[PDB]
Amino acid sequence: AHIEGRHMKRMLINATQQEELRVALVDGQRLYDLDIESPEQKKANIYKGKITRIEAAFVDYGAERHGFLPLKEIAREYFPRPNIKDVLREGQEVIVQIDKEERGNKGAALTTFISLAGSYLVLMPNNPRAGGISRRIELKEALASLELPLIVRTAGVGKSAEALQWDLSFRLKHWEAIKKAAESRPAPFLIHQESNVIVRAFRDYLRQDIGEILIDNPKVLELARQHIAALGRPDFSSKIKLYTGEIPLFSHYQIESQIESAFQREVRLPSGGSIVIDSTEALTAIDINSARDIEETAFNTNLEAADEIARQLRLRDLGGLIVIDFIDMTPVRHQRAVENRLREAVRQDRARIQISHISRFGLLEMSRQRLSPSLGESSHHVCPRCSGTGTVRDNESLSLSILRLIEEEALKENTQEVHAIVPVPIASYLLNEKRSAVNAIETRQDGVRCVIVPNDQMETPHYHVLRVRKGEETPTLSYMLPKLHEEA
Amino acid sequence: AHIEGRHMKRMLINATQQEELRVALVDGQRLYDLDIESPEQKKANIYKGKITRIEAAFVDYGAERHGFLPLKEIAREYFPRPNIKDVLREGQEVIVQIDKEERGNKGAALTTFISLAGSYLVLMPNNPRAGGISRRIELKEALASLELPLIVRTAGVGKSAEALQWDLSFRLKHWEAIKKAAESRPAPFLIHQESNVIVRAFRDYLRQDIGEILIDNPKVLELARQHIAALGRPDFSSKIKLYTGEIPLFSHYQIESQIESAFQREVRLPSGGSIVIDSTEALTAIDINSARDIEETAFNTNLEAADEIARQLRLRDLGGLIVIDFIDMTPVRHQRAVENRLREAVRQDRARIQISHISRFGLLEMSRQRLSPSLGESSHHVCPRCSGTGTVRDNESLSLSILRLIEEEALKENTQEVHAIVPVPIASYLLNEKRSAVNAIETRQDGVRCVIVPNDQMETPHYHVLRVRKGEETPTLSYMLPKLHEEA
Amino acid sequence: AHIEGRHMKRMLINATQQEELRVALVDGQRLYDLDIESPEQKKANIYKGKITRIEAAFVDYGAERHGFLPLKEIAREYFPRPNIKDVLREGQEVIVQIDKEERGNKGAALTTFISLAGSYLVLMPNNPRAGGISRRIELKEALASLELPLIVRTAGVGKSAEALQWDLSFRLKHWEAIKKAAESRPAPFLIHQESNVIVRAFRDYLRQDIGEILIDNPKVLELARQHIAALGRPDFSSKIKLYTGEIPLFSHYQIESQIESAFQREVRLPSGGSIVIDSTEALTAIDINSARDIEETAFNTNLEAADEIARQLRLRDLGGLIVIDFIDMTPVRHQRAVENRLREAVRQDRARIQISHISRFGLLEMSRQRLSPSLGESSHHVCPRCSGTGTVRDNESLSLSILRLIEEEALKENTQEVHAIVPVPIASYLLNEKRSAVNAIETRQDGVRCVIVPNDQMETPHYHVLRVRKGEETPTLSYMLPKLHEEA
Amino acid sequence: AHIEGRHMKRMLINATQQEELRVALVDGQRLYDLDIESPEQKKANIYKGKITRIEAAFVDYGAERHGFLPLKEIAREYFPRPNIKDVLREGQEVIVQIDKEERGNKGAALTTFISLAGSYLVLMPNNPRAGGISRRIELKEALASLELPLIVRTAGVGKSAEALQWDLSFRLKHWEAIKKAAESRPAPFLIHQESNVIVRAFRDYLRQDIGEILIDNPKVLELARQHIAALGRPDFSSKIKLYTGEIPLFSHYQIESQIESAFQREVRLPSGGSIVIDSTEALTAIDINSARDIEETAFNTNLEAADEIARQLRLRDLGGLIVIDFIDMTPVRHQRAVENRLREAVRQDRARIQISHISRFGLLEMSRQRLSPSLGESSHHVCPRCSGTGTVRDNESLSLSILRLIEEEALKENTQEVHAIVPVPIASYLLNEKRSAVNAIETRQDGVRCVIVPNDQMETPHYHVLRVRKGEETPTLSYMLPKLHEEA
RNA sequence: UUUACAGUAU
RNA sequence: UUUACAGUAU
RNA sequence: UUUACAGUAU
RNA sequence: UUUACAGUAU
Ligand SMILES: [Mg+2]
Ligand SMILES: [Mg+2]
Ligand SMILES: [Mg+2]
Ligand SMILES: [Mg+2]
Ligand SMILES: [Mg+2]
Ligand SMILES: [Mg+2]
Ligand SMILES: [Zn+2]
Ligand SMILES: [Zn+2]
Repeated sequence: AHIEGRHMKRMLINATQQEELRVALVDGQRLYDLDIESPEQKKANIYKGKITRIEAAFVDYGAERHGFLPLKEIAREYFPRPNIKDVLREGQEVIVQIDKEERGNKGAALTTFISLAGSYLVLMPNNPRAGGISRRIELKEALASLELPLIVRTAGVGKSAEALQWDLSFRLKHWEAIKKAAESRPAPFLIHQESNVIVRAFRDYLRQDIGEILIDNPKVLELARQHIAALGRPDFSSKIKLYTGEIPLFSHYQIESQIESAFQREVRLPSGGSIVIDSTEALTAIDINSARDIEETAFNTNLEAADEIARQLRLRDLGGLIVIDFIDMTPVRHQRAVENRLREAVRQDRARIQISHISRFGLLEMSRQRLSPSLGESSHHVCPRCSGTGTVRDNESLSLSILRLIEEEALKENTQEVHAIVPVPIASYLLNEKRSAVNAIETRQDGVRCVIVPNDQMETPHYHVLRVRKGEETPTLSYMLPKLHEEA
Repeated sequence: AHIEGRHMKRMLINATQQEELRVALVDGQRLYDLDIESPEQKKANIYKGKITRIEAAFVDYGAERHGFLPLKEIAREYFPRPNIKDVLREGQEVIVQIDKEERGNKGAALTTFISLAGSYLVLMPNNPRAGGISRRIELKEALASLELPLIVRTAGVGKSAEALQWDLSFRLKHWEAIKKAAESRPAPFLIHQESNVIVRAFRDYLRQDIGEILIDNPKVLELARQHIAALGRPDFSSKIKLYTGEIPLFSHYQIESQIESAFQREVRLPSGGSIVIDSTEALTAIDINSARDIEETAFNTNLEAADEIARQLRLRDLGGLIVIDFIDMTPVRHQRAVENRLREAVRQDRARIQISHISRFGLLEMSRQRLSPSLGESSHHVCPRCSGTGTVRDNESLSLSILRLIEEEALKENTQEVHAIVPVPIASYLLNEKRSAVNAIETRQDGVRCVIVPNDQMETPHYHVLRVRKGEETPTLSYMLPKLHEEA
Repeated sequence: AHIEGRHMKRMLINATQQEELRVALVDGQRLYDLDIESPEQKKANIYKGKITRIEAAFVDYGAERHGFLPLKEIAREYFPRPNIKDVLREGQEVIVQIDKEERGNKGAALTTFISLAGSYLVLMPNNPRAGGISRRIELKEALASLELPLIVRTAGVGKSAEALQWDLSFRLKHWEAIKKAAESRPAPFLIHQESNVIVRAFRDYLRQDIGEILIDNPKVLELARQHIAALGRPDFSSKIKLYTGEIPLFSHYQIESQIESAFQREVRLPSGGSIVIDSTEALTAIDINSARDIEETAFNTNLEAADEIARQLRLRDLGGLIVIDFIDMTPVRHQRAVENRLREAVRQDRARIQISHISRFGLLEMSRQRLSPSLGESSHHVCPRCSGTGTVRDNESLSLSILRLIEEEALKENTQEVHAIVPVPIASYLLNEKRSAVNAIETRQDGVRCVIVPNDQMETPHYHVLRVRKGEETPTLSYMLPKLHEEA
Repeated sequence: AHIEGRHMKRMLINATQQEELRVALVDGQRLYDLDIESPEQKKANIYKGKITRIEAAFVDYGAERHGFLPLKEIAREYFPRPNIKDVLREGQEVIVQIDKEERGNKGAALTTFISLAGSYLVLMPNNPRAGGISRRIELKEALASLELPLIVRTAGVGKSAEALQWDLSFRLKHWEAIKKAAESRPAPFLIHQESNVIVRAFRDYLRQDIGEILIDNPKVLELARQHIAALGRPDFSSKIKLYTGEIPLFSHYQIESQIESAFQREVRLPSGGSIVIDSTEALTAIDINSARDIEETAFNTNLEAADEIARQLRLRDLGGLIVIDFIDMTPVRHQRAVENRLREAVRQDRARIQISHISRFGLLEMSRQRLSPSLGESSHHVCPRCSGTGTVRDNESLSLSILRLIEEEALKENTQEVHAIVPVPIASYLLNEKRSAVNAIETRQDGVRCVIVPNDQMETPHYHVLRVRKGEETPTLSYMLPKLHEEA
């Protein structure tokens, strides 16, 4: 029955566990955004940067891996439709910010347009081209009055001009202090570290509609206060209240299950059905099942599914392409209701999203900007049994596979023996079910020994086949082979 | 450099392994379709069928699980835009064929329109509505001449009218024999079993362009011959030749690697880049990476990628929705080249496909009809570490997770102890890194014992938390707990 | 340099661990006897006893297992060189004490001569035949003065006659209370439970030379006091002192290593060499090695070895036969020095010992009475790898063994298959090194399948061979066999 | 019912398995001696030997380990009651034979008295002091007639003087060839390798009472013949017969179970009871249990037990001291019957034995000369769970043990953390049952972290405790510790 | 294997 | 496999 | 623990 | 976060 406005919106900060600081936005008991931080974020850090290798170009900002820099992102003041081999010389030093953190193998997006975020404004020092209103918001007037050689945040709504000036200045101080520690050293160095998860919250998530800001630990709270004030949000001060229940905070507000759902592949919807979220090389793919009038059911579920998808998108910090497979509905009107629901349900999201109509296949494609790395990238690792595939090849299939591999290697001229080192049950199978087979191979391709040793240090999909050439063979024992061959 | 026509197209039948009979269509050494059969296929089997429960309706054709029957698929002669609660009464007997085998939880598609496949025709006894030309093909004339109260196959091209009559008859005999063993027994029984993999090949894949039909085993070959003749394909007889190389057949024709590619998640393309195939609840998703002029590269790779996708679609018997993420190309002309390539490259496919333009997201959606079950369904099983997800949740994350679960259970009124039974390293972590935590819980929620026993019979994601109520507790030993609790 | 008398003898009671109460007699820092008790001793308990089955006779004193009763141990008053089939009728009730606890399979020694231990006397109510002096000790006179229709303890030395009377009485009270709860119920019941480890100490180990009695816990201490007083040892009261060091008691007195030595197979001697204690079905066997004048060395070491053996005998509570293999010495005089040393070194032992001369083989046999069960019986369990033997049969030996077993079973008429289920490396070996072998068997003894499945749930010595008769065979998978056969 | 003489005595040679050549002496179907050889024996090999270090003295005869040489065993001709520092100078070369192979840590007995074994004589070239009759046997006369500057075997009984001369010569040839390849090279070299297991048999075990010599393989048989002839035993030739049953040789003669008994700890006796053989640092110890007139039973069993012990002594090649614990018998006459039985039953044994009367403890000590290494030394290895002890310390005991160790290490000044790395269930126990304990330690001995990580790469008795000093600590994870510490 | 050697010592 | 069918629904 | 008991026997 | 940016490229 969720209607925005009915209940309070609190920001719950849970800081009783050293190893995972947690910030929830909750509306009533509905978790609608989560942020965790563990002893950490590198986005928005600024660096003195030396160009590595134009081939836009790559960079050494000090990290184990160089960063990526787009021609689009080079500056006017840093430029001594042209080719980059023109504006920037190798080894050339330049001020650099991180737009996108390191994902998989990519370095990072860096930009020489540098942006500075405060409570109410965002200085764009390195560019006048971009600046103006929060597409979300008397201020066009208050804006002009300001000095400069920038943008106003969704949070200036309830404030005057001095405050913007108060902000605008502090920003500048930074900018100055910024290009000063830049004119004062070698090139490959960190200049500015982004604020931590609590600051960021206070800076970026404090709409006027945030009722309270609860906190489960005193030390932090205190830290919290100083953070507000220093942050120019004096008003909120009264709002920060220390929680002291025996029952844990996120638990009292009944949001831990919801936090967990961020981690499941399936997520149950209100009326019963569910969504399954599956990630893949290319894209994330969400699918949708009904629970128990048909046409109705399909509609209603898809509607729930939209709302949920919208928040899962956020909790799991999901970025890039996303392909949703809504239940199929005949009435075109339904198809629009549903896309609309979706658009509606993602309006609060801070990330740029782009949605799109249900295809004739019943698929809906969308895209959501990478704000930060996702759950799965940052709190999961690739299942090391299957190596991402989520399946394991049945035993025979694999065995017969291996058998063939064995004969092939047996065929090569100059072969003395072949050692197949393999999961136990494979060995069982090759050495019973397929005994004759292996025999045949051995009688046929002649004086070639086929060793197939079982090995409990292996599970099925993994195995090795080695080929031992006439000459190189030893008097080793079958079961001693795995260790002998441990260097491979 | 593959140009259709250059080289011979042989059908390689590999039957030297009892447990996996293998039929390859190869063009030169290019594998372009594979069929494996293991001591098996249920599609096209016919049954006497008793209606279970109208709610189209479900069926008992004898299998552990009832089958699905669409109103669309009920007959005129079996009907004693209306509702099914009208045409078919519960328990009612009716002739039934399988359109689609059992997938996951679904029963099967059954149809009371029954189709009978021979070399040149397909009798549609139970319906005159559908019949006519192979959209792939003097015969419109040869067709009419026939008796009846049906369709002509892509293979009638090189034959006369008597042969169609010769076929047409044999079909009818069957039809008769069909509804006779149907009028002669109870209802829940198998009537017709589909032919095996070799017959099916000969029946369905012998275009005039098939040069030879090689075979690696004598017994089968002989069987093969009788299969041709009985199949009314006398011409091919001369074409069936027994292979006798020491080197295995599929190996001599260098197609085993290609057969294997059907099983990898990544598949390298000619010029270097690759495609990654990822399956998911909803759909399969193929992604495409370049290897090393940009615009060129992207184009050329996407082109290779199309060809490959087309054959992988076939080797892996992939069905349903498929979403391809081609490398992104600016020139719209390229986007059409690529979709076209794809269409071209899938023309030979026997399954109905539907393709579609590259979306503004760079995605291409397509659909390919389920002919049979896919590799992954039929020769893989769900990785039992991760349970499909392809990831495992990092240790702390999981632990902290468990910790919270523990406190929560500790809170419930009437609790005496809580036993967390968990992977070893979780236990390590909860009992060192998080010792104080667990302590706190215990001192706080009072005289409540928190047992956290490590267990080597578990890997990380799996765990148990049990709650032992005041009264129900025992004097068991920490490490004895897992077994005590083995009934859960 | 240990001379008895030099340093204090304290009794250290260590009771800071709920699960193991520990009482050490230490002389200086030399541990010279240890007693542990864990939440326990059954010796000296008294029972109402019903005769089970004359065949002396067995008994039901209530325990899961009946007890053993010697004709020698039946009474005059309980007797309604004769045969027991005479004195005691089946089911006959009689008062019963435990002389020896349950060892391995034996029930227990029970006696109808019942003995009652107090600080200074031992009432022998059920017999006047035995009574008199502690062979270890004015009292022959003090003894007579007493009433009666009994023995004086080694501890009466420093006391008068009233105290013996004070003791003598309390004893009698018990005796009376004893045969009263005996005349007041069915037969199969416990009558008297022996005191706990602390009481027993105070009762049985408090010679006048015990300086202090330290204790590491207050609650127990207090309990301790009441135990002394109730025990009629008022004098010692001043002697009981509570220990309060941060450093653990047994640790401060540097005796924990020595306590541990009770648990090693090897035990280093002062001058360097060592003794190895090995227990066996029959007897314990101690062996003795020198460390680095020969004749000297041998002598001196054997001498150390004697002292040590004497205390190990005690710490490990070793009973029954013991065979020591001293280093060999030519000079007969040495052989006597050494036996004597031994006799000397075991004089303090409370158990009856019998020693004996070094045999011509250099062996010394001795015997030491079972006071209680030994370390190894009470804090060890039979190594479950080797099953007592302390060796594992090398792999080939075992394999070849199994191979032969396999052929044999293959030979039996009416055999269809033989399944060898075996440790992995055995399987490796049988299925590579011995492949031809297994082959031969199979080609020879005909159409008989030899399945040899590796199994990681087994280590080498354990294995199974099953024989599957014509008829009883299944289509199971090689590696599925272990589970199929798990009922055996 | 075994009476020597009733049945044939055959020598069964089983040589159908490359990896274990087997020679059985069987009387009827009673195995009464076994010899196995695997692709091997070093006793009786001769070497050129360089003295390493007088301290008799040690030697380098080429083996990884030097050999032991007794003053008693130096020669007259090699001597340039005195001290060895006199007769033999360091580095001095001398002819050397192996009396006793390498056992455990000992090198080997070597002797400069060299003995040469043929069918009928034994040349003692390097000494005239020793020579004469087989204490087991017209020949005193035949002996004298011989030339020389030696002993007659138990096998000369049925032969003349020429044969002794024929032998005597061949021996000499060897002797000459011996000291020639000795005068013709450096010092550290092998001179003579002892014959293999089949030769040795034929040479040493062919009494006239050996009926047949069966053989299960043709190639070997043939080899066998040439071995006889070359061995001067022409008579036996007719006796060597090739076995050709499908049923394996040792199996047909029903002796495989008996061969196996050589490997069990328990061995059932005819009438039911059994003997348990237990080996130990010092000595082997045999114990004896009855099965179901008492006095009778005890006697009869002990008698069986004697016979069995006698043959087990042989099958298991048992050497050194042996202590038998016969069932106890009152009648002294019985005690002599039994010792006598034993003496009788070991008369055939080739090794020197010395027996002795039953002690007052009921123990019988005996000694049997090491002919070769024993089963357990040569086909077993030390159980690696328990490390010889045959027991494992119960869990708590071990844990509490570890706990104490932990506190102790916590106490040392300059300690930052202590890591206990331990079998899983220990960790369970220390971290539940003993949680407070570990807590206490930590609160008490202050800011000292006690890490106790469970580890599945360990079983209970093994564990590690490390102490990490202020300074040397890291930010490693609890469960990452075992690997971090894997270098220890 | 013979007034011996067997145990035993490295 | 033919104004079809392919996806889709259990 | 005392002309004893200790080993030993189930 | 403002005719933008979001996807996308390493
Ligand atoms: Mg769906
Ligand atoms: Mg996946
Ligand atoms: Mg891509
Ligand atoms: Mg010794
Ligand atoms: Mg042992
Ligand atoms: Mg015994
Ligand atoms: Zn997985
Ligand atoms: Zn063991």
